[PDB]
Amino acid sequence: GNELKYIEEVFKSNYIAPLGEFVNRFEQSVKDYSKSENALALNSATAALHLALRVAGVKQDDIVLASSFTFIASVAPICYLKAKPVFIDCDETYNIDVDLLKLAIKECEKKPKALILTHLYGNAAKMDEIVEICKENDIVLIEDAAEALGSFYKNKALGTFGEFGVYSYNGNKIITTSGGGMLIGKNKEKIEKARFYSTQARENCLHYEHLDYGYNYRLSNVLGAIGVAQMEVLEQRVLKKREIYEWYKEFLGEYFSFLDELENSRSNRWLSTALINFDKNELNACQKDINISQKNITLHPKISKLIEDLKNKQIETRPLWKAMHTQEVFKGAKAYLNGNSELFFQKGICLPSGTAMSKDDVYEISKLILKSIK
Amino acid sequence: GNELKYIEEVFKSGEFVNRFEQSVKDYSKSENALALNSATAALHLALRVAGVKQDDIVLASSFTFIASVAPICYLKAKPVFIDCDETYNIDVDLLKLAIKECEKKPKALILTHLYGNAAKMDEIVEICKENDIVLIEDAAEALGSFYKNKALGTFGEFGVYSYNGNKIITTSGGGMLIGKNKEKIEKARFYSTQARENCLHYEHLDYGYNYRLSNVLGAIGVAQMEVLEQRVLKKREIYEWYKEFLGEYFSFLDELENSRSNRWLSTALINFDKNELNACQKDINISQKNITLHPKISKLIEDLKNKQIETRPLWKAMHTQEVFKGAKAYLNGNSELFFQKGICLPSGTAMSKDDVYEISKLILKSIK
Ligand SMILES: Cc1nc(N)c(COP(=O)(O)O)c(C=O)c1O
Repeated sequence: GNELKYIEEVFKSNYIAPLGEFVNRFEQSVKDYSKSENALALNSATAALHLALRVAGVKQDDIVLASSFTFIASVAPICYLKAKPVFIDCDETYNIDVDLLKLAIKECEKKPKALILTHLYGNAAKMDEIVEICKENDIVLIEDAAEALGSFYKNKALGTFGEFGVYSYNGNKIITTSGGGMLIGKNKEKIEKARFYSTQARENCLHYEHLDYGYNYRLSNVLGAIGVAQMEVLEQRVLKKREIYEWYKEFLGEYFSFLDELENSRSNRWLSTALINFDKNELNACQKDINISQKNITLHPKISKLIEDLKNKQIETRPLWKAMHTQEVFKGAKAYLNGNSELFFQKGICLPSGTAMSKDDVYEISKLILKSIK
Repeated sequence: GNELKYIEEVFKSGEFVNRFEQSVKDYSKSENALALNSATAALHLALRVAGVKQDDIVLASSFTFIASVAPICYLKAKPVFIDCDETYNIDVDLLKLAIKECEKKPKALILTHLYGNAAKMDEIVEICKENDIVLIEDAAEALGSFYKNKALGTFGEFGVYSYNGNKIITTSGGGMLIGKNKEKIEKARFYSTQARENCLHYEHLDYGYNYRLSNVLGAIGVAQMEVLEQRVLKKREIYEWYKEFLGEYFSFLDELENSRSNRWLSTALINFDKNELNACQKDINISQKNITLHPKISKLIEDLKNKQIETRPLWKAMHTQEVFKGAKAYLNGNSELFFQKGICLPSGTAMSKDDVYEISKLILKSIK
């Protein structure tokens, strides 16, 4: 792409050009794509979530609801603010289950301030229901769309349903800046407050004056330049990820289940995932609340053997995310379970999904998988 | 000069993050280096790994940038601020007094080396050692500075360097956490990548951060380290030129004997005499405080701005900042006096002696 070209322009024009010109352009390109009105380029999606929580008014001991089936980077900002996470198990989309969300809210001893909703592997959550539940309960909806840039629900970009949304451009996301994040949101004033926090909470004057404290979270111009170049190819990459998924479905569909995107949504299929020896009747095996304690989850025998066999042929595959309600870090925290995120870990595999792959590459990988599983 | 070359290599395909850490170890002689997305992040990890918890006391330089002390706030610890001496850094007598009067043992000291100048290290290191205080050096502006031929940042249990200055948006970015203890630095490294246990799936005993430096900025860091020493020598030449041209009207306080300040920014004081130092000894409960610049300084800044030349006041001390209202500060008047009479001069390494001559002529004209 134009990554090297833009980086060179940053170095050449640094002396003369508007401050942060490529950061500004990156924010513009994300506004153009997502149709959000406000965009703030930051050094990570974790930083964007942290600022979203702080500007939303989350304080020590407030309650924040969150997805259990996620990467801990989505929920660590709850801990930064010394707020208390409440975790919710997932549905057939991999995302927060609607019934469990309702249950969790109703059983909260204190009214939750916010929900961080992950769109996992780029799949859309059930937005109509979840947006309505948050609205009715006065809960700030923060979308963790870190892996979901290029995903849509009913023709609207994931990330634009909440008061805040976050995208990531870390090294392995559909598109990358070698590290970066974007905070988007509905409220200009809130996003501008985040922008103020992102550069050490400086008052508008000649010397350094501070009424509050902030962070060093602002994206650099060099990474902003990569971000511009990456946004130029985002749509082509989303189409190619989806092609790759459809090819895996074609080759592996006899043995693996490929759960559908919600009707009238468009998952970016950032990583192709599949479930071995799975039937939908295994879903929702329970409905319960726990206080978290650490547990291991045994991978289905065919999945651990597959990862091992492929690793020996220099092909990287990975288990799915290990649910937060099984992690020692969150010992003592409340979680609402239905069995689904543990089941998906047991039977799931994350497949090579790089957009440079041809149909033959996906076929060669798939044949090795089929040979492994027998 | 190698920035683009190295970025191109990155794109052809964390080699450069590893190389950046190695180049800092090669330069500083520290045994341990961890590249992170900012110096603030580095200070945050140093405090957490030092064992600082909510309501612990952390001692810190008053005359500094808030980026150096904001991590005390992140951990909900309590800062105690200390005024400076003739080096611009923490005064040794105030430091001892602050420690003596602390209601409970302070866990750590964040010591800034302001504008590159070395603090009085023999004394400060001994004071922290005698009192069981973890010394964290904020050497964000002091990469290339030395004290008795030992690199600033390598005296503390932890030291921190920064890469690109303080504009609200920079071309590149990055910080480096160095330190004496391999296990402590590796624990910071663990925290810097979301506190993952060593296994195939994601397992977490604790929570961490996304603070690891990107490979693209690591490439730039390696290129910057390759030219660091040449830049330091140029900075020191520029400082000497300003001193030559302006030394009749401005005081250019000496670096400590047998130290080397990187002179990363040239600074000077107008209408200043040493007998003005240590004028106003007290401690306070912090309140916001406005400090009027000396009229020759405020006028200098505007005059040069109008000739399209950028200069700035010195750092405005933390003990004068609303954010730290209520916190304790030990004072002797120096950092407020330096703010009043001080100016930060253009210090770009591309300037020639004639450029510094010309800027100085404009300076002298403005002040008479
Ligand atoms: C004295 C001093 N200390 C610190 N910690 C910093 C912060 O660096 P960074 O801007 O990479 O967070 C700066 C700004 O680079 C500084 O001048």
